[PDB]
Amino acid sequence: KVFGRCELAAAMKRHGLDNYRGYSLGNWVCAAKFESNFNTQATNRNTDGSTDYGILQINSRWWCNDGRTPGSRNLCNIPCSALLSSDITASVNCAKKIVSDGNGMNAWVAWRNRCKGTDVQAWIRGCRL
Ligand SMILES: [Cl-]
Ligand SMILES: [Cl-]
Ligand code: NA
Repeated sequence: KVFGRCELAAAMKRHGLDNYRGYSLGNWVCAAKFESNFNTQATNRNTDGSTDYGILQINSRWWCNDGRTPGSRNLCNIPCSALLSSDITASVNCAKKIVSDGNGMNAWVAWRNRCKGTDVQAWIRGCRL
């Protein structure tokens, strides 16, 4: 599923991402944009053999099981395929655990390089929330 900007913002807000751990809604929409282009089915392979999954490109190295990343952990206790659903519930709940592990949204490289220190409020501007 390819979300619309405002559509994703509303879904994220309904799942309690607005101001979660101090990160306003604009940060999450911005990260989703540059990680997956609002596409829930987005997958990308890393050099070490792990794969990033879904709207927020969650890594199989630590957070989900795809059965092909040897020596990896499953800290969100889910199959990686569940992160590709049109329902972002699984991706949101896992991201909450990720953003709480001490490093904040810095875990998302695209957020750190393209969202951090910008006007992220512009990503939810005009949206009915
Ligand atoms: Cl991640
Ligand atoms: Cl980047
Ligand atoms: Na894993």
